[PDB]
Amino acid sequence: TTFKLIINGKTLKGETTTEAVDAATAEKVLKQYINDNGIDGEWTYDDATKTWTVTE
Repeated sequence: TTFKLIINGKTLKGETTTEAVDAATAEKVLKQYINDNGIDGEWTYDDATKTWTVTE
């Protein structure tokens, strides 16, 4: 199973997944990826397939 996150930036968007012990550890690395796009605001987890979110 791989974690997933969708970029909800006003100009930058898309999706991304990572592999780690838990989504908590991955999400920290996914935040670092968001640090480059500059799209950090409010994230949301989903029990569907361990996905995530990040709206600017």
